Formats: sequence, structure tokens, C-alpha cells
Amino acid sequence: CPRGVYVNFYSQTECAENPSYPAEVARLNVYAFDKDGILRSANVFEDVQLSAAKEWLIPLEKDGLYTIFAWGNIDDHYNIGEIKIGETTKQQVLMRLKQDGKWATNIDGTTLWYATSPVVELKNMEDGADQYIHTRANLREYTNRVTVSVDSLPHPENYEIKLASSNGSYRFDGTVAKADSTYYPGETKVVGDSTCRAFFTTLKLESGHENTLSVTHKPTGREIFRTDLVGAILSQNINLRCINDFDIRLVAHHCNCPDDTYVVVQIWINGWLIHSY
Repeated sequence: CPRGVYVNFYSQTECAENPSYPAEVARLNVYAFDKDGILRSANVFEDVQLSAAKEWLIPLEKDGLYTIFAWGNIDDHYNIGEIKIGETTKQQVLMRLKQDGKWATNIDGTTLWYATSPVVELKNMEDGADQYIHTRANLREYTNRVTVSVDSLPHPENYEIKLASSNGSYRFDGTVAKADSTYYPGETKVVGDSTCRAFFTTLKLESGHENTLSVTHKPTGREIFRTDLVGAILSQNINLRCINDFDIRLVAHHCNCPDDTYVVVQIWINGWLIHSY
């Protein structure tokens, strides 16, 4: 007698009043872990079109409590670790962003999604126990698009914006695995006479590890600015658990000190003045 959980995938961010069903999610990796956090089921679905009334069957066999972990748009940008049924556990590393040294592969134009379903339960069918069961899971986007401008700066082509974060590795549950920091590829436009703009696509932005935004004078290598992006943020208005796009302005000014060097004296994020210096 065959058994399983039907799962419906939605996206409702917490600031959203109605659930969404993002077209951005094109494929799925859905795992089932049991009472012990051991992998019991591993499934892959291509051609995903999330919908209000669409479901996906997650095969199970033995009665019990299960939680489902779901990943959207797992790509060949990622090094996938061991996945072994009856062995692999919830907190092992599923995934590492592919890197070249400490530089991330460029993931602009990609979305990455995670959901945890509630705990569900296959009950003894020999007694009063349904069919298959059903549940829903909320896909939260883990990718973040971060635009940064450094303003009022002579020779803006001589400066480089960098974004480091220890956020390229994830456990089976959606949590960030500990790792060395990862630099993300900052594609650049000198936009103004005194302005330089960089665009980063990074993964999850949360406290608990390095999330360093920095500005460096390339010819000398002199880092003129460094701050923890998440820290700056959580100093809102700017709620990381509902948002995924970050327009950041860094206002530079000559230091007036005997270093004849520039410094950052204002950091704006999504239109809020976060810190003056």
C-alpha cells in the first residue's frame, strides 16, 4: 500500500497580506526527514509552475512524523553534497555555492528559494488513517540583489566595492552552514563624474556571521571603508525577512586629515540614513 504527502508551494513573505506563487521557481528539490532528522525521501521536480491549487506528491512509506524541506532553483552554480536515504541527516550540508578561491560564481539573474513545511503525520492506515496527507510550504527567497553606489569621489574608477559573506553553504533545513567568507562578483558602472555603482547577487543576509560591505582604493589597495551590512541594517523599515533588494548609497568625502584620503561619512539603505560618521 503506497503512501505520501501532497505538498502545495506558496510564497507569503510576512509583510504580505495574500500568498504569492512566484513564477521564478522553476524546479524543486524536496526532502523528507523523520522523527530522528534522518533522510527518508528525496525528490526532484523539473518544469515547476507554482500555483494555488497545484500539489506535488512526496513519497513516504513507514507511518510517523515527518518534516519536509524544499529548495527552489537548485542549479549547477552549487556543489551538492551527500544525499543518502536512511543515513543523511537534517543538519548536514546540502549545498555550497561554487567558488573560485574565495570568489563566488556569478549568480546574477538567479533566484534561490527555501521552505519548511509544518510537521505532518502518516497515521496507521490499518486504523482511521487517510489516504495520503496534505500540507503547504512557504518558499522564502534567499537570494538578495544589492546595489551599491559610492558618491562624490574623484576618480571613481579607482575604487572597488566588495561584498563578503559567509553565506554560501546551507544545511538541509534552510539554515546557513558555517564557512569561510565568500566574495561576490561586483559588476560595475562608473555612473557619475564622482559616482561608482556596483551590483551584487548574494545569498542569505542574516546576522550570525560576516556580512562585510567594503570600499577599497584599487591602485594602492587601501581599504577606505568597511562595515557589517546586516549590522548597519539592524540599527526598521528595513526588514530582512520581507525584503530582497537593497539600494545602498555611500557618501564619500575627503578626510580633511593629513592623509589626503577619502572616507565614507554617510551610509543610506533603501532611502533611510543609517549612519553618519
